Amino acid sequence: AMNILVTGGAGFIGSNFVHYMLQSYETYKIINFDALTYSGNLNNVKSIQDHPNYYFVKGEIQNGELLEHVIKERDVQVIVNFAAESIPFYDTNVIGTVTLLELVKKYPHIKLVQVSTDEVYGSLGKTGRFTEETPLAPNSPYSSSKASADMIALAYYKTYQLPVIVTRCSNNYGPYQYPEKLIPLMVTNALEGKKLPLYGDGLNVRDWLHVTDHCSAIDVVLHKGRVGEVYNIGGNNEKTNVEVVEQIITLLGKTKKDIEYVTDGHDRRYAINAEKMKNEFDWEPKYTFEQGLQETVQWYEKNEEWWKPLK
Amino acid sequence: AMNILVTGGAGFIGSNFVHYMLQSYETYKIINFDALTYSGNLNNVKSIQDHPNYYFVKGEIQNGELLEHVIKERDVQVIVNFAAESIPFYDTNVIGTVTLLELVKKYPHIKLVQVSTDEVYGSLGKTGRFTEETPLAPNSPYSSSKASADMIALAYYKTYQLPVIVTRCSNNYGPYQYPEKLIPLMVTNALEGKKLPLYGDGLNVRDWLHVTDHCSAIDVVLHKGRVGEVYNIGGNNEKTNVEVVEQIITLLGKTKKDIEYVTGHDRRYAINAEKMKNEFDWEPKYTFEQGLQETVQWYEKNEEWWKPLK
Ligand SMILES: NC(=O)c1ccc[n+]([C@@H]2O[C@H](COP(=O)([O-])OP(=O)(O)OC[C@H]3O[C@@H](n4cnc5c(N)ncnc54)[C@H](O)[C@@H]3O)[C@@H](O)[C@H]2O)c1
Ligand SMILES: NC(=O)c1ccc[n+]([C@@H]2O[C@H](COP(=O)([O-])OP(=O)(O)OC[C@H]3O[C@@H](n4cnc5c(N)ncnc54)[C@H](O)[C@@H]3O)[C@@H](O)[C@H]2O)c1
Ligand SMILES: OC[C@H]1O[C@@](CO)(O[C@H]2O[C@H](CO)[C@@H](O)[C@H](O)[C@H]2O)[C@@H](O)[C@@H]1O
Ligand code: NI
Repeated sequence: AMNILVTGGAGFIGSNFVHYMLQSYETYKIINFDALTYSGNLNNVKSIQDHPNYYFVKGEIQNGELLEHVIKERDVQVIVNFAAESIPFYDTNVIGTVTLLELVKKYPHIKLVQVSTDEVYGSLGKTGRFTEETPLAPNSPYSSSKASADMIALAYYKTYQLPVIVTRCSNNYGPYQYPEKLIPLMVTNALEGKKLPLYGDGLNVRDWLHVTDHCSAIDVVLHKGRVGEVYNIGGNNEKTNVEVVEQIITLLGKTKKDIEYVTDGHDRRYAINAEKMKNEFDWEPKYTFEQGLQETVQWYEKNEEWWKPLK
Repeated sequence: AMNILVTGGAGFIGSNFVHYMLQSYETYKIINFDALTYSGNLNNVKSIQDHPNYYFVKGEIQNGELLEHVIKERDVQVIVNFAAESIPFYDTNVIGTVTLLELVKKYPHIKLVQVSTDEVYGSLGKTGRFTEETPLAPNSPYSSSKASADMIALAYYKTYQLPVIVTRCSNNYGPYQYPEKLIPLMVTNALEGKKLPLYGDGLNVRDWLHVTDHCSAIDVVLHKGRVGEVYNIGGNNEKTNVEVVEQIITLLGKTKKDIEYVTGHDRRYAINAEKMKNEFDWEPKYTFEQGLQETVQWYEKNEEWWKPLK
């Protein structure tokens, strides 16, 4: 029944989302629109590349002509914007978003889900959790670029009533995450017999959300989410980086002697309260961290062909 | 002693600032860097265009190569960024700011004062005033572009300790404001024997700051302002649009019979500037009654300036 444009769909979360939608909705058309930057990888999507309902488009979200063309042609009804970079950093994160908003402004029947991050709220103290009313206070170029796109997106809603929704999630983990990222780094280093580094003092705290739970959250927001709102999405947990490493160590029968301390800045604590998702759609994460972590570790053990070339 | 780059210096506030600094500091060099868009007007600065300490540069703040060149060459020490637009809207307001931050990152001795607006906080209810801890909640494309540049600017401070300061002020009024803007529109229409329009129901509330008080605030921040901080700047008043028109009407001996109703905009803006007060003992020197009167006179005396723009 629906046609969905997934920008950044060759990336980590994006690819996972593309798979999730195709498996969950046998009649939806999924258009993966991706610029294939360093973090974009077509291998993430090679299993469904010949699926009759999948379409790939190589391009930048800043390319309005191409976007219009794809939109008219595929009769697009929803746009989920995962496309982002981690100077043309702002071009993609801010200006790319603006380009999408202008398209929606011209085709106001098209719903836009701007996928954002909890880093937008800055760091928490020892206690407390972010809510959708927590004020924005980004500390990095990346998080500031992300917050900027959010505020701009919501201003388009308040100014022209465009069907725009913003989601803010905690740290994702799962299959297809590049090996530079914490969990894969720890796992793949362990598999390669290397030291497991901990930046800082290892006590930074994060809320770990399994990628597919993020995908199911977006699926809900996309379908039943109220236009103009923000929705925090989290894994209902909170872990120090060192706890995460210790769990990975145990899962691979390694010892703590493999850990090593290094220096770096990074925010001290992130933790998301997702009661709004819960109250409004009765949504909760399906995975516990213990369960997610284990499957993820296995995935990396079983997929050296995928991560070796990226390391 | 100092060399200051004023971006957007051919505009309303920018030009006023250029004049204010040249008159206040006989040994400072002021470099007006402006792209001369629709709202840029070299007549705003023609009286000081031959001043030995003034320099003009035509260019966009997105032009990093040009900026670097000007910086190296004029041995710039401070940058005050007034440049802004009211799609390449974001290019100038966000990306232009990023371009300036990158340059500061490369020349971290250069202080940057990012000039922002109270529209960044969104609208207030019936009571209360904005503080520097009021959360951001912009409602328009313009205010969202402005807030974006602020958050980005402060993130550069938190991430690399760059000497960046953000100021947020209320509605400016005064000499060299285009005749499309409320006060000039009312005044210039009255002078031309036209109806004085009130958009909406005339009850939108604003805090009116005289442009030279804004300039003096920036002068203080520039010199004594703490890096990484935000400073709210306001006129310590609050007026409905209709009150403003009534005052203009009495100042020109017109009657209310000249007002006319027409028809989105935020409901109420009001700034609390106690931080400026506590930290630098700064207050606006103008009262609205005083500022409004001088402004009205200015428009009466400068038809040569506003006629071509109307
Ligand atoms: N830990 C996390 O991964 C996390 C946390 C919170 C929020 N999210 C957010 O979700 C989104 C997806 O994150 P991710 O981890 O999949 O990152 P990723 O780096 O894997 O995804 C980026 C994808 O977008 C593509 N891309 C980059 N610039 C583009 C452009 N201008 N036009 C079109 N495509 C472009 C890349 O080629 C790649 O395919 C981001 O907006 C991110 O901020 C992620
Ligand atoms: N009531 C107000 O006017 C008010 C209130 C609060 C904050 N401010 C802020 O103060 C600043 C100046 O306001 P104003 O009303 O005096 O401005 P204005 O529109 O009169 O002046 C804008 C100036 O900037 C220049 N400019 C535009 N794009 C440029 C670019 N890419 N590169 C270089 N220069 C460029 C224009 O040529 C023009 O001379 C803005 O940043 C605005 O956001 C204004
Ligand atoms: O390296 C150029 C650099 O400057 C900018 C500023 O707008 O553009 C300049 O250079 C353009 C092409 O190189 C010219 O079209 C233009 O004259 C000039 O503004 C940036 O866009 C770019 O990063
Ligand atoms: Ni086509």
